[PDB]
Amino acid sequence: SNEFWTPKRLLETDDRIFLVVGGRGVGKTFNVTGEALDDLFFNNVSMVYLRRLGVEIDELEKNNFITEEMLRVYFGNRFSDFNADESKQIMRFSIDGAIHEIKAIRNKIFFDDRCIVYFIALSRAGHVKSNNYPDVKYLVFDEVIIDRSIMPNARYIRNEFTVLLNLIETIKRKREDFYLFMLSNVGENFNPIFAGLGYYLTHEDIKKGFVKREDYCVQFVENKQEELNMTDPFVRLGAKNRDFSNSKTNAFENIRTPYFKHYGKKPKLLVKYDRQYLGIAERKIPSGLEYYYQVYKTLDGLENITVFNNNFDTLMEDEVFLEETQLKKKFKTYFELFQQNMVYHESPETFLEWSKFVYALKLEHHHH
Amino acid sequence: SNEFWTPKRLLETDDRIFLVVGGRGVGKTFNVTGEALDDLFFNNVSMVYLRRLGVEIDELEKNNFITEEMLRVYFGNRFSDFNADESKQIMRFSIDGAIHEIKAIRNKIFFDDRCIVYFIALSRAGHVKSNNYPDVKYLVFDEVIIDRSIMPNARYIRNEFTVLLNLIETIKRKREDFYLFMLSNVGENFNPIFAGLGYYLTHEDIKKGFVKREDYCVQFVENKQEELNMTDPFVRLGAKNRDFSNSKTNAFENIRTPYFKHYGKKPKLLVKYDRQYLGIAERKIPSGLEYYYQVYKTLDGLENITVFNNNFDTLMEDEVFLEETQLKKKFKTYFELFQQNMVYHESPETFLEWSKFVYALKLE
Amino acid sequence: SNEFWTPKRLLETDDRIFLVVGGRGVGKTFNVTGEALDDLFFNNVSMVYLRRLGVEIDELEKNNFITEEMLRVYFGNRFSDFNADESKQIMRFSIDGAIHEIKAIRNKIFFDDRCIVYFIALSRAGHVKSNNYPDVKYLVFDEVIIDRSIMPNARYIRNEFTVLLNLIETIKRKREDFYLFMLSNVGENFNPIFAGLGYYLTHEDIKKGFVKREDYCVQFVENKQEELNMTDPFVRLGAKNRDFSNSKTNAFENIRTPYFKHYGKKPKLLVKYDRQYLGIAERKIPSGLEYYYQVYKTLDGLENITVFNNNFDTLMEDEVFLEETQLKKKFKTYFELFQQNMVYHESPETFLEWSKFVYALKLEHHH
Amino acid sequence: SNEFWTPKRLLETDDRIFLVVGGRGVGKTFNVTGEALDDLFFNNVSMVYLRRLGVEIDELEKNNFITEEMLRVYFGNRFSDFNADESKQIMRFSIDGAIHEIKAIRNKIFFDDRCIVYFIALSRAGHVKSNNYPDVKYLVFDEVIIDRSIMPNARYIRNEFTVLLNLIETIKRKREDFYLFMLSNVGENFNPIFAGLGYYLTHEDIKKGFVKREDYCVQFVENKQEELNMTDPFVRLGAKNRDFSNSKTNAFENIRTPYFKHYGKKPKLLVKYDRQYLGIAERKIPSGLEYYYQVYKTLDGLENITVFNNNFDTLMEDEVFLEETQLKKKFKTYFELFQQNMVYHESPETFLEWSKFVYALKLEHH
Amino acid sequence: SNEFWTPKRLLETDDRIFLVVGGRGVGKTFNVTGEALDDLFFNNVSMVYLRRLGVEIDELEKNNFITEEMLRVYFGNRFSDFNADESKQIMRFSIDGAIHEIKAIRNKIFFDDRCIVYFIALSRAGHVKSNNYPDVKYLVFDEVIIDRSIMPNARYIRNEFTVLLNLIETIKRKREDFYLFMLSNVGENFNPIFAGLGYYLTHEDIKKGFVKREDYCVQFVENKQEELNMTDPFVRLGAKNRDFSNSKTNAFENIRTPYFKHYGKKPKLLVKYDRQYLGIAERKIPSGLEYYYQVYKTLDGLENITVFNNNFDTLMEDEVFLEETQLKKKFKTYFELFQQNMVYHESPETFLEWSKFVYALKLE
Repeated sequence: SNEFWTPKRLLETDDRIFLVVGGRGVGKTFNVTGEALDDLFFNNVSMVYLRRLGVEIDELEKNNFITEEMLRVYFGNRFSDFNADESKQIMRFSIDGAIHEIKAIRNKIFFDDRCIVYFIALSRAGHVKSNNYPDVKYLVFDEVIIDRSIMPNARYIRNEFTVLLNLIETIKRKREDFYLFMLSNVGENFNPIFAGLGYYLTHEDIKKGFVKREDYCVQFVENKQEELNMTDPFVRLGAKNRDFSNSKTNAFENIRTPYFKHYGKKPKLLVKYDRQYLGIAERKIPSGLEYYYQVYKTLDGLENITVFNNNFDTLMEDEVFLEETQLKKKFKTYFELFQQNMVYHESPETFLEWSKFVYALKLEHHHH
Repeated sequence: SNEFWTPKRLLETDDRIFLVVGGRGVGKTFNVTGEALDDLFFNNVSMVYLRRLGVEIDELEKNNFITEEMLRVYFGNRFSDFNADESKQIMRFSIDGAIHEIKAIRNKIFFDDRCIVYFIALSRAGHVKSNNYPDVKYLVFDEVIIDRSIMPNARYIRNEFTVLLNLIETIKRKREDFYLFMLSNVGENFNPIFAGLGYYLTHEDIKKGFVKREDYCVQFVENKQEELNMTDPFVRLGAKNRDFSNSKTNAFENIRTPYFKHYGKKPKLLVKYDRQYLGIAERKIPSGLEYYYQVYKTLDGLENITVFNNNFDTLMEDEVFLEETQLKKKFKTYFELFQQNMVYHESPETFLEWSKFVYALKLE
Repeated sequence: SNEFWTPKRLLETDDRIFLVVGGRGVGKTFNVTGEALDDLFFNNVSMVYLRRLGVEIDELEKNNFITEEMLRVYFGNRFSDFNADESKQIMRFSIDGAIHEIKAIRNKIFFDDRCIVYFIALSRAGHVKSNNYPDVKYLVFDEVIIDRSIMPNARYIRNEFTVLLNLIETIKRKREDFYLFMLSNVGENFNPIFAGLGYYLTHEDIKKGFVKREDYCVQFVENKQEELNMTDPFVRLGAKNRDFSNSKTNAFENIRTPYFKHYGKKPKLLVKYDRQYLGIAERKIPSGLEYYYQVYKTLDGLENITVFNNNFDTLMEDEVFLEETQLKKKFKTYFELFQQNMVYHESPETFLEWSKFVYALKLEHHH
Repeated sequence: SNEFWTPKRLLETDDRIFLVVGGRGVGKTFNVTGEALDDLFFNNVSMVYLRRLGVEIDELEKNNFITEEMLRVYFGNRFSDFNADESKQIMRFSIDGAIHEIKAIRNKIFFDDRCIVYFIALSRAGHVKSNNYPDVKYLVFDEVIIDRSIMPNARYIRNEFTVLLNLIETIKRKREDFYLFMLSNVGENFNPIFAGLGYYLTHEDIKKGFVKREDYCVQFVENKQEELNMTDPFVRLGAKNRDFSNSKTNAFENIRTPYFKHYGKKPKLLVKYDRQYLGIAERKIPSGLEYYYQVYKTLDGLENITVFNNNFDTLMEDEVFLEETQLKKKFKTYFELFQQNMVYHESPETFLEWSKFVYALKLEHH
Repeated sequence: SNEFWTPKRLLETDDRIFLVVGGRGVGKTFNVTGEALDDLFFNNVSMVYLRRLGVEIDELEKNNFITEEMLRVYFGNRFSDFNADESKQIMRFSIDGAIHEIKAIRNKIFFDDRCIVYFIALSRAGHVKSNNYPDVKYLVFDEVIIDRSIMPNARYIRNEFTVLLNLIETIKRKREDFYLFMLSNVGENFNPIFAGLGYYLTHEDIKKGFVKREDYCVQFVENKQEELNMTDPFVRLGAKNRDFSNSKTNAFENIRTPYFKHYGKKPKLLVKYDRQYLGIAERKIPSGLEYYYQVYKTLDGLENITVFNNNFDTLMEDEVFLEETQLKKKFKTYFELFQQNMVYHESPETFLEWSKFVYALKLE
C-alpha cells in the first residue's frame, strides 16, 4: 500500500549528502525523484540526473521519468484530471485547479515551458565545464556503483571522484541549499566513490540500517522478505528457478572486504600523498612474496627509502618526480595487486587513504 | 483465419500459463490477441506483446496488429461500420452502437485514448519500471523458440528465462488475474525457455495434443499438409524449391533428443546449484573420453570432491567460490560439450536441471 | 526515355512473374510503378517496393518515387494542376477534376490517407513474417542481381530465395490477383535468384528479347544504339572517358557461363537433395586435380559411397546427418570451387540443381 | 586594371566547361554565383552547388551562400532596402520595385518559393532522380582539387570522374544552355579530375593566364601581392609564423610534374584499354630497374607479347582475361609505381591515358 | 561573492590580443561574454565562440550561454522584468523600455532576428571557409590550452595555430575593430598556442600579474586563497581529497620548463625554418647519447651537413625535400624527445623557434 522506502529520514538529518545502497526494484529513483517535484514545480528549481556513462542516458526513457502514477501518489486528491498525449510526448494535468503541462524534449524535461530536469552523463559532462545550470538544488547519481552482472565489462572513468566534484561546482554555483543523492543498486568495496567519501563497507554497518559520518549519511535499503503465495503459478514458477530468487538479495551478497595485517620492516618504496607517505613493504616467503601496504605520518626512521612524489609543487629535496609515464612502470603491478584482495593493509583507515591514491591514477587496464 | 486454432480451450483450463508450439501460419497470435479485445476494450485491462529481439518489434507493423478482419469476427453482430485512416494510423468503428477509435503511435496501441497493447522487446526489457505499465492482464511471447531457417544466427539472451521472470514480476504487480501465452512456431529441446518451465519435449507428448503440468499447459498445434493449388504460379514455384517446402512442416522436424547413459563411478567435479549438487564424471575409453552428467540430491559418499558455488552468500567452508572470470576456464569445454549432443545424461529430469544451470551462465 | 520500355507486353501474357534484366537508365522501375497507379489509386490496392539490403532503402529517395513527370505521362490530359510542397513532402493534384494528395512518411507512401506503397528490405524481412500488408497486388524487386561496379562488396542473403519465397507468402495471403516484378540492371549466372527460378542465362536468350517458362517470363532490355550529338561539349567529354561509356552497356558484359564436361567414374561423396543425389568426382591429373559435379537420380551402382542428408526428417539408415558445422568442413572448399568457375558440370540442368543446393547452404562471408 | 576576379571573361568564350584554379580568398564562388542571379531570378533557372564530400556541405552555411553584400554589388542602386530575418533564414528585399523573398530550408534555397540553388554532395550523389532537377543551367564544383593543408587525409572518390559524368547526365537532359564550373584553390597533376578532362598542368599554362582546349577552358587566378599593413596586431603575429604566410601562394607551389623519357625496346606486358594497348617496359640497370610506360596504337611488331583485357566482351583470340580481383596483383606494384613519380612516360598524352586507366581501377582495401 | 577578474583592464590597452591564464571558477568566460552584449545588441555586431574540438560545442548548453544573472549584473537597474520560455529556448526582456528577444536554435543565438553569437569548432573550422560572417567583432577561445586531468585523451589539432590564424582571416575580413580573447584554465609550455604567439612561460612572469608583448598582452589571474566555509558539506568533502583541492591552483602548478645548455660542436642534421636553420647535435656519452637543439643564423662553417626544407617552393638545389614519409623516419624519434624534457636547448628563444617547427609538423 505505502511505498517501502522514503527519502525522509535522510532529509531530516542535517547532512546534505546521502548514499542509498541496495534494494533495487524498490523505486529509490521513484521516491527520490518523487520528493523533489514539490520543489521543482513551484520553487523555481531544477534537477540534474547523473549517469556514469553517456550510453546509459540515451537508453533511458525520458518520457517516463515523470509518470502519471508518480504525480498521483505524491499529490493524491490535489492532483486533478490528467489527459496526456503520448504521440506528442506532452502531459497535461491540473493541480489545485490550475493547469500545468510537462513535455520531454531531447535531454530536458519542461514543466509549464520551464526546464526542471537535466540529463547529463559524467563521461561527457566532464569534458566541458563552461556549461552552467542556473537553478539546481538536486543532483542524483543513479547506479553509481558498477554491477558486473548487468554489464560484463564496465570501467570507472579515470580519476572519477575528482571529475564528479568539479562537476558539483559547475552545477552548484555557490548555492547554500543544494542536495546530492547517490543511489546504488549493489554495494561493494574497492570502488572510487567509496574512496572519495571515505566510507568502508562492513557487515556490521549492513546489519544497522543507518550509518552516520561527518559529511554524509549512508542508508541501507533491504526489501522485506514476503511470504510467497504458492497458489499463484507465476510465483511457483519463480520459486523453481533459484537464479531468479537469488537476484533479489544479490546487492549485499559480496562486499569485497580486504585483508589486514601488520609488518614491522620498512617499505621498499615511499610515495608522498596528502601530507602523508605511503609505503609498500615486501616480505619474502617460500612460495613467493607477501605485500603489505602501510601509511606513515612522518619519515622519521626512514632515511634511505626512495620517495616518489606525484605532485610537482610539493616536490622537495631528493624526492623524484612522478610523471604519467613513470607511475606505470613502478606502480602498474602494485595497482593490479591492489584492485584484487591480494595485499595486506595495516588498518581500514590506511586502505581508504590508499584507495584515494590508487583510484586517482588508475587507467586503461584493458586486456592486461 | 481463426478456423483452425482457438485459445478458448487453454482459457477454459485452470492453469494461467500456456505454451503453444507448432502450427505456424495458423494465426496463433491472431486468435490470442483476438480473444482478448473483449477485455481490453471494456474491462479496463491491457496487454503486452513480447518479442525476443528489438529488431522483431521495430520491423513489426503496429498499425495492423489489430485489423478490421479481427475486429469483425470477434465482435460479429455487434460490429458496425468501420472507417479507418491509414496515414494517421487511426481506426474508427462502432460496437453496440458506440463509436470507438484505435490509434497506434510509437510502441503503444490505444483504444479510446487508453493503451491496450504494449510492444516491448526482451533484449530491452531491462530498465523498464513497473509504473510505465499500470494494468496488464495478458503477456504474449511470440516466436519464443529460435528458428534456425528464418534467422541464421540468433542467440537466446544470457540467462534469458530469469530476464523474462523479472519482466513478469514488473508487469504483473501481485495481480491475481494474469495470463502468459508463449507461442512457438517450432518446438525443440536445448532452449532456455523449455528449461525454465521444466518441460522436456518428447514425441509421445507431441502425439497427445495437450500436456498438463502443475504450473502450465503446453498444447501442440500441427497443421495437416494441405493440397496446394498448382494453377497459381507462386504455388508452382514454391514446389520447385525444396528448402521452402520443408519450411512448412519445419516445426517438429527435429526435437534434439539428448543421449542417456548411466555411470556408477563418482564425478570429477561438483558445482552446487539450485539447492543441489551437479557433477560431471568422465569414463576413459581407448579413442578418448566419455562424459556423464549427473545430479546429486546430497553429498553422502562425496566427502572430498571439490564443490564450486555459484552464489557467494550460500558458499561455506571448503567450497570455493566460482566467479564468472574464474568460471569460464573450468566449464567452457563442458558447456561446449553440453550444447553439442556429446555427453550422456542420467535422465531427462537431470538433463532439465543441467539445462537450467547451463543456460543461466552461457556466454558466446 | 520513359516511352522506351513498357511492361505491357509482359502483362499481356498470362504469366504473373516477370524478370527484367539489363538496360540501366531505361526507367524499368519508372514504368513498372507507372502501370500500377491506376490500380493503387482507384482499386483499393497497394504495392510493395522490395530491396535486398536495408542500406538500399534508407538511401532511397522516398519522395521521388512518384514524381510529377510520372503522374503526367500515364494520366496525361486527366492530370490537372499540380501544386506540391517540397518542405513537408506533400503533393496535391487533381485527377478527372477530383483533388487528391500523396504523402510520404517513414517507409510508406500514402494516397488519400491510404497506404499504396510499402518500402521493406529483404535483409530485414526475414526477422518478421507476422506483419500484415492487407492488399498487395504488386511486388517489385529492384536491382535484384548484384552489380560489383555500383557496389564493391555486396552479399546475397543466406538461403536468400527461401527468405524471398516466405516473404511472398507473407505479403500475398489468399490473393488470386498478384504480380511479381524482378528488375536487374545486370544479368549474370551464379546468383541465387536465377537458381530459384531455375533460369539459366545464355547469349541466345539475350538475342531473343523475350523468353517464356512455365512459371515466369524473362524479358531482356538492351538500350538501342543512340545517335550522340557531338556538338554538345559534355557529350564529347563523356566519350573520351571509357569507364563512363562502358557503364551504359555493362549489363550483359559477362554472363558467367560455366564449363561442362562428363566424367564416368563414380563420385567421392553423395549428398541427397530434392529427392535426388548430387555427387562430386575427382580425376587426378599431373598438374593437380579435375573436379566434376554430377547428379544421380538413383543409388543403383553406388553401394558404399557416403551419403549426406541436409534434412533430418528424411534422413535414414547409413546416411550421415549434415549439420551446419559439418557441411562447412566437407563442403566449404567445394562451394568455393563452385562459385569460381573451377569445376565441370555435366549439363546446365545439373548446374541449376547444384546452384539451388549451394545457395541454400552457402556459408556466410567472413568479415 | 581590375584587381577583382569576374567570370565574365570565361562566359564570353564559346566553351561551356570552365576550370578555375588558384587565388583562394578571391571570392571565385562569390562571383560565379553572383553573375548568375539575373538568370536564376528572372529566367526560371536553377544552380547546383557540388562538393566532393558531404562533410564540406554540412559544415557550410547555406543561408549566407547568397548574402546582402553579394546582392548589392551586382544590383547596386537598383537594390532596395533589405530587412532579412536570420532566425528563419528569410530575407526581404525589393528589385525593380517588386518585393521578393529568399528562404533557405534544408539543402535547397528558394526564391519566391521556387528553388534556384541546390546543395548536393558527390559522396551522396547516388540515387538522385533526374526529374528532381527540372531546369539547371549552372553546376559549380568548389575546391574540386584536394588541398593537403586543409585536410590531413583526403581521398578522391573511387572512380570519381565516372561518378561525376553520371551525375552530369542525370542533372542535364540535352539542355543546350548548361554550364559547368570547377573552382580549385590549388592546382596539381595526378588527380582524377585532370585525368578525366585530359588537362596536363604546366608552368607555361600558368604564366599564360588563359588556356583553351577542345572541351573546356582553364583560367588561372593569382591574387596580387598586397603590401601588408603592419599596424594590425593580427598581421604582425601572422608574420612571425611563416607557415601561415606561405599559404596564400600555396596554390601553384607544386604541380607534380612527371618524368618523361623515351625507350625504344618493346614492352614487357600489354593491357588493352580504350581501343588502345598500354605497355610497361623495363630497362635493367646496375642499381635495379628502370620503368617506361608507353601506349601503342596497334600490335604491329608485338607478336608474342601477352595482352590482358579488363573487359570480357571485347576480349578475343589470344588475350588472357583479367578480372578485377586478379587484375590488381599484376598491376598493383605497377600502379604504386605510377602514383609515386617513379616511371618514365612517353608523352603527356600517354600520361593522361594512363591516368584515366589507373584512376578507374585504383582501389584501396584492408 | 565578487567577480575576481574583469576584462576592462585588458580592453583599456591598445593591443587587441589578450591571453588569460589561470583562475578557474572565476567566470572568465562569464565576464568576457557579459561585456560584449552592449556591443552585440546595439552596435550591429556579432561574436564567435571558439572551442578546439567539436565535441566540446555539442555538449555546450546554448540556452545557458547567456543567462539572466549575467544580464542582471552587467545591466542592473536598466534590466526590466524577464519572463523567458526555456521550452523553445526563447528569452524576452526589456531594456531601456524597449522589448527584445534572443532565441537560441542549433549552434546560433539570434537577437531580434539577427545573429549575435556563432558557435564553431576549430576541428571543423578548416573544411569550410567559404562561410562568411558579415559583422564579427569578437572571437573567444575558451579552454585554449589542454588540461591533462580533465580530459583523458586530448590532441592539439595538427598545425593548430595556423588553422586558427586562417580562421581569423576568414571571420575578420578587412575589419579594423576586432578583438581576440584566449582563455586558458591552465598555463604550461609545450603547447602550440604559446609557441605561435611567441610567449615563453616562466615563474617570474607568473608572479607579475600582467606581461606585455608587442603583438599581444597576457594577463595571469590566480584566484586568491579564500576561507572555505566548513559548514558546507561539499566543501568539507573536497578538502579530504587532495587531487580536487589542487585543481583550483593546478593552473600554474607546473609550467614544463625545458633544460637549457649550449653545445659548440656542429649538428648531425639541419632543417631550414623561418629563414633560419635548426640543428640537432648529439654528443656520445657512456649511458647513451645527449641531445642538443640549436639554432643557427647562417650556414657558415656547416657546408656539408644535410639540410631538410619543409617548403617545396623555397627548396632549391642541394636541399632535400621533407615529405610525409621522409619526416617520419628522420624526425619521429626527435619529436618524441622534444615533447618530453629530454633535450638541451641553447636558450628560451630557440626553444620557441623549435616549438614553432615541431607543433607545425607534429603528427599523432
